[PDB]
Amino acid sequence: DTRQHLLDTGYRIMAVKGFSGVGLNEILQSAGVPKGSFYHYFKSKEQFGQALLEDYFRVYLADMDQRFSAPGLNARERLMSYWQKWLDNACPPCDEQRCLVVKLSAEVADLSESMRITLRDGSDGIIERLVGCLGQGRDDGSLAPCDARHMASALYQLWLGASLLSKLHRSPGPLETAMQTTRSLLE
Amino acid sequence: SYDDTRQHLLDTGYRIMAVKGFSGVGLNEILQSAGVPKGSFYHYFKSKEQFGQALLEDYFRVYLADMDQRFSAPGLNARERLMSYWQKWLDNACPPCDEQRCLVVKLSAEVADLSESMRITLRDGSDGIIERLVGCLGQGRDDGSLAPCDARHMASALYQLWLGASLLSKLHRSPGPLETAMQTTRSLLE
Amino acid sequence: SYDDTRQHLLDTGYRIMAVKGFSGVGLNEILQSAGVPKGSFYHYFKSKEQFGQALLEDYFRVYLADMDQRFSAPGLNARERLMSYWQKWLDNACPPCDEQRCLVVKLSAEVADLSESMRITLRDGSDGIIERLVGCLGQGRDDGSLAPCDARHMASALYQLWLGASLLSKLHRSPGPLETAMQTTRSLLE
Amino acid sequence: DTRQHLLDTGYRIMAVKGFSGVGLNEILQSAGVPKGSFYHYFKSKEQFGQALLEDYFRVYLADMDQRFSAPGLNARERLMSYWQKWLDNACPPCDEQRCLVVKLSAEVADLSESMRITLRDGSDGIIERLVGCLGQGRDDGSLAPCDARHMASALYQLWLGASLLSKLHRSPGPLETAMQTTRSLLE
DNA sequence: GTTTCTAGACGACTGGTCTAATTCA
DNA sequence: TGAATTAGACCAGTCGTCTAGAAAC
Repeated sequence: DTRQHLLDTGYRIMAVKGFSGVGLNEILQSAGVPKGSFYHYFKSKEQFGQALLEDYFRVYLADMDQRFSAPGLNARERLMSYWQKWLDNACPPCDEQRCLVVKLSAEVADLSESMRITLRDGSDGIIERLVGCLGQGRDDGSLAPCDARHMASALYQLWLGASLLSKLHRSPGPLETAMQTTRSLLE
Repeated sequence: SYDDTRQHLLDTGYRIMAVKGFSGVGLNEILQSAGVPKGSFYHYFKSKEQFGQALLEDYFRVYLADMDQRFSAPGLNARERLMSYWQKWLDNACPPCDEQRCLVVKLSAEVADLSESMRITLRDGSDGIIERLVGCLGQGRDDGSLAPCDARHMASALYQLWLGASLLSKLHRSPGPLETAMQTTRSLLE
Repeated sequence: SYDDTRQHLLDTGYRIMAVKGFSGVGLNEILQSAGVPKGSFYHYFKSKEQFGQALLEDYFRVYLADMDQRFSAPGLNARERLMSYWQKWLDNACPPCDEQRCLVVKLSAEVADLSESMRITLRDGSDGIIERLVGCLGQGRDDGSLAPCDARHMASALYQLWLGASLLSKLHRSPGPLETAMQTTRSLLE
Repeated sequence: DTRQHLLDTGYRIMAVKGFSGVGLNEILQSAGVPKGSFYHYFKSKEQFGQALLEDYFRVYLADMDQRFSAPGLNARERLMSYWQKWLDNACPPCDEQRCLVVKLSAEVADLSESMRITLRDGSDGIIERLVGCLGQGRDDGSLAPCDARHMASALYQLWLGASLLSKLHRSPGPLETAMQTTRSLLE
């Protein structure tokens, strides 16, 4: 409820303004919660950051699992559905960024050990799901053989970099480059 | 000597922003570290934003310049020139270097939604990186050192790859993800 | 166990306020340190202020009870009783003790301008101390242990003297000014 | 000037409300100075406190020096004019304290090592001037022999506690008691 | 002429108080 | 169901920093 409302409002604003660039008041005002309530549920802005990041990964990873077990698609189709979504809902009429790994990693990495680790574990979990799907495709013939752990990492790295350049250009341009390199890397 | 101070401010901003970012450093810490009075900031820059722009502009001028020198080393072919760049990237990331070298990695996501001027500086700067890469790629298609490719796509895909690698490398305080980028780079070339 | 919790809050309030004052301590620290939730506070007191008053009243309750004990102690004459009170004040302010014991010294100046009720409690409390001194001085005029004097005047002067000594002792972290007082006390009483 | 206005205003408010019981905003608003100017001159509230106490003692001892050098009075007359002033300006509409040694000592001694020191040195500065006057009277026949350092210390202690009891009673009653004991201790 | 100083919104966080309803009798 | 206990709402308060611009030696 109130805690969850704060987490949501936080995610919504930090996705755009970052961690250091928002103040508790803006989050608070935008959510209609008093400062004393904020500090009833979180001991600090840092601890709040972590919570929002954990909740973010729980939700993100749930979706990845659902996606990589969708009925009626083979593994390749499942894997590509993920990259396509990344490319699709990132045409740049979208300012409110979806991806906290892209938005917060570099800022937060030297600032909060708890947020650094949460981002770190969260990304590893993302990579983990990719490894499974890559593996599933080696079972159903959808995908060529490869070192699934290496491939998932390299692809994920490639798409992360694309998102940076994408934000830098306000173009989905670099993501198209990513998609294309991905098709090339698989098969 | 006015100019000298100003560069020192710019130099200090780089040392510090590389770690704390743009929103996380204040004018006072920068001025203090550089031996400049607090009251003097606007003697050298119009705003913190324009300071940033200046900070970044100098960063790329020096960077693109080293890239040019690097892509002209006597005794190396195009492939050896290209490989030394990516190699440098892996090396000077002995594993927990939180003292970022790379402002493209450190500042892009933060600054892009915040400052239109810095965003463009970052965008044009990074395009400049890719451009020099394309040139080395082409240089290799000419001297046979590197297989053929769509040069603008390969550099763009490779540069994207190391950027994402760098992020994960900061998240892990390990050079592991970069070692991964290196493997993929070799596979994508030759 | 409701009464015990109340008493425990009172005691914890005393230990901490003796050191941090009234305005410098917060409800949360007192409550947390006592194992009572902050939300339960108003189940035990009407306001921070009345907690303060309660705190002080209980302090004087215990304090004046000692004074009564001491000043009726079997086998000591009146001078001996009176001097044992002053001796303990001197003794228990050796400087391993930076935690004030005495609320009249710690709180009077702070609280007097701030809370009419705490002021009153302190006032009535201090008066009771003076009253017992008076009683002991008189007791000595009865049994020959102490010279004749204006007892209400003397008890007041002595108490004022030691109050000021306690202040300077805190400022110096030494029992020095207290030794001074003790000497002036012997001089005045003889 | 701006610095001095801050120092003066702090004195007027801290004399009444103590140290921990005032906030910068009350001092600042009351004085018409912005937070940014305050922190240009003082790095912290604690250091402001120290600054304040130092200026207080500078002024107080300057005054003691003139009063104890008054034309036409001998040492007894000078010494008693000090004790008298203490009593006089504690007619009881005077709840706005003049005296920081009475007001701040117990509060600040456990809280700020620098403010404790300034209070301590300043109190010593007071006692020194009393010792000198007591000494001057042993020279001009105005005052009986005594251990001057012992007596000034006992007198100052006596008036310190009496000042405490006045605040507690809202009466100059306890100060008269001291004045009387003072006369008995001298003579 | 530039650094001293003005400026006050803003930063994260704590203050004391009080209500609504849980939990316990 | 009534009485005991407290989570949580609430926000003006705390001290201190932020970028920015003006004043002034």
